[PDB]
Amino acid sequence: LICQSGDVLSARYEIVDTLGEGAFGKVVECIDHKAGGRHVAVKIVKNVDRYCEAARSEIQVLEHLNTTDPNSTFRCVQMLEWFEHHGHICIVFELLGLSTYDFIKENGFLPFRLDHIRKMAYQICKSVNFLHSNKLTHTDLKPENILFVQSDYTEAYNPKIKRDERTLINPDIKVVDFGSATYDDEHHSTLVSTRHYRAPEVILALGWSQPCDVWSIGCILIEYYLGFTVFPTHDSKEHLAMMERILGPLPKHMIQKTRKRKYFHHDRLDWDEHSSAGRYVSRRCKPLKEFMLSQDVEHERLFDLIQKMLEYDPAKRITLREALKHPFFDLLK
Ligand SMILES: CCOC(=O)c1c(/C(C#N)=C\N)c2ccc(Cl)c(Cl)c2n1C
Repeated sequence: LICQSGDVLSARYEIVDTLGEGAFGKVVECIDHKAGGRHVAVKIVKNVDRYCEAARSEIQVLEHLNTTDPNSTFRCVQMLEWFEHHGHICIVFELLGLSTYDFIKENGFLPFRLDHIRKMAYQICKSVNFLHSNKLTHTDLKPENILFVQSDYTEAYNPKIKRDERTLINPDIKVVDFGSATYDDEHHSTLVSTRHYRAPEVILALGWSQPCDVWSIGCILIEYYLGFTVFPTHDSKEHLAMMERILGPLPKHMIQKTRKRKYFHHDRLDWDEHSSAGRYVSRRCKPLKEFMLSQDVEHERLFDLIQKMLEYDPAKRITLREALKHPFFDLLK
């Protein structure tokens, strides 16, 4: 019964629900018996070396970020305390609401309204830019790691789509999961990110830094806009073929540098468009701007920003400092 509902951590936190599970362990909702029964979130990490290590690294990162930004102006999740419980590192957080992934899924994969996307995108870019300004890269940006502060919603019949639709009262977010976050002068893992959000420099093992987060954010924005991924794959070569269909050919210099020679023939993707997998990619993917659902100026500007975030060469890719000035964001000011 340890670390299951009914267990009590640090003599005050009673587990009442499991909020989510990941490779690291789980996050639970607790009643805090020493603070009037108010609820908190507790991240409970497996007693397995690599997860313990990552959790210690997360704690260090959160102590740095939370000391620099004690009011979470830059929207990183607030750690309240941490402790060990039967060999498990436990990190207590402010209780947040649903992830952006869970909200989309619960809404039947309807995409977010553009005005919500603009607010969420700005907040994500502000947050991650704060990390970048502090010599950190998140490395694991995805919708499941962007959480709403309050996920309360209103429901209205939408006569366009002829279904009921949920709309957030407040779309404010925070960025979570710092267990993979890497300082500039620390060891960089070979493979980072969750596949659908993984930058091409990572796939090609060329080395990565802050730009890989910017590629991930571009992928997130597409997902918010469409309600689905443009990279429906679990294979690296296929992922690269999907990129070529959507974004155009990979740059020759990146291809020349890579040691991932299995993906290439001459200095071109080794991909048969007439194969079954080729037909799949041809059917599911198409040039980026063909995905737009409107040609109005606000949609055009969102897609201009996404295209700059999905620049292949990390040295040329837009920085979040530059992104925060993009005209997509003016209606917020
Ligand atoms: C992969 C499972 O992650 C979550 O379940 C999750 C996560 C994590 C982590 N770590 C990542 N999505 C949470 C981080 C902080 C807070 Cl306050 C909450 Cl409520 C979190 N939850 C619910």
